Amino acid sequence: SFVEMVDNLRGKSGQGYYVEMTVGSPPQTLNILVDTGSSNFAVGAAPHPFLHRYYQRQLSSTYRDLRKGVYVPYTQGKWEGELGTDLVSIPHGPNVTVRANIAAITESDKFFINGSNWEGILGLAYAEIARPDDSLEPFFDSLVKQTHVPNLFSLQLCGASVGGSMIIGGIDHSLYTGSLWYTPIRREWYYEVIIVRVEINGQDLKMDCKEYNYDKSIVDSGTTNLRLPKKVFEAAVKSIKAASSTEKFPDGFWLGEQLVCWQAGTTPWNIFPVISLYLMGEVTNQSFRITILPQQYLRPVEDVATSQDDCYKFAISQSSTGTVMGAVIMEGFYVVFDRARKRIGFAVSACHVHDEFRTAAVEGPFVTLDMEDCGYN
Ligand SMILES: COCc1cc2cc(c1)C(=O)N[C@H]([C@H](O)CNCc1cccc(C(C)C)c1)C[C@H](C)CCOCCCCN2
Repeated sequence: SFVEMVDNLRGKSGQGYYVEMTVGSPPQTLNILVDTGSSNFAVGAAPHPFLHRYYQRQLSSTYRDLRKGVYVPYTQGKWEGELGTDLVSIPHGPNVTVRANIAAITESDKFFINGSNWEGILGLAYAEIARPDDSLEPFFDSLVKQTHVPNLFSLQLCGASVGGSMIIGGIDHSLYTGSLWYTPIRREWYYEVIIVRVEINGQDLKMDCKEYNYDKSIVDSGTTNLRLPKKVFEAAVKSIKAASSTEKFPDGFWLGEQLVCWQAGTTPWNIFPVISLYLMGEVTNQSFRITILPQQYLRPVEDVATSQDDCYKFAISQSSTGTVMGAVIMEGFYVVFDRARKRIGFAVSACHVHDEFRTAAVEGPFVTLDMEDCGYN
């Protein structure tokens, strides 16, 4: 019965992916962003210039007030609101109804985006990072507790506006080719993983693999970019600069600010390298790799000028809170969040990224010694 959930996600480039949900009795329809980087379910519940609609608690006969406040500060953006419970459904999802915690957003700063078409957020990670604390049961935990839906979900995010699939409760085999490769969920808070090797155009960055996971590595559908710790970011940019020195770019392009354009159809893809991230495997001394094409980390953006070229922003940026495997990493892979077995699976997506002479891939097995040393403590 998973076919009912194929293509249930929509989005705009750089603005996240969302699914349709209803809350309350009678049902109120809202678009909800899917975020594996947080654990709170929250919706606009008061007028805002960028909200087309919002949750109206006064109109739901099943609303219950929890008489407690809540606020969530993300990397970029924040909101505050009031906690309660209500009934929730997913029209293009499993045929069930759950009573869930809901944060009703009353005030916000740089959270809602002008004309994005979503009005709330579904944090899919674990209770340990929920606000105000880990006693607020996240939505997916409530879903599993109250229904027969199995404790796993999968995400197929398709690139550039954009679409995809969230399969709730299983794996849909028509959405990927080849084998799935699994990496352990290191700890149930974020979806935390361990990167054990990095290569650019086949050359090892040759750093202490602890640097790759300082101070953590997470899979985060709610962040656009690949975000790298300072030392790793500097090594990667230096290598991508050298591979592309045939041309030259403003230094603000490498900082993610300025865009770059070429005459339509003449983007020089061949001069940007491929990036391979090796992840810890399921058996002793075994890893596997995923390979990222430049069509993934050069995010296409609308040309604000009168010319009609192809324009892009550099979608790798610096972090001080660990590695973030964001949406441009997840695009073109089928990613399985297998919570029951504490693991995350990767395979080549049916909506994979195309190049002319190169292809995104998930390949294994590889042998990697001392993988346990790569985790940061
Ligand atoms: C260059 O990068 C800046 C950047 C770009 C982006 C997002 C975030 C940061 C972002 O901030 N996205 C957080 C994720 O939840 C963050 N996940 C990890 C995380 C980080 C800090 C705190 C927490 C807590 C709440 C658990 C969790 C979720 C967003 C608010 C959701 C709304 O934005 C979606 C469109 C913008 C996507 N582009």
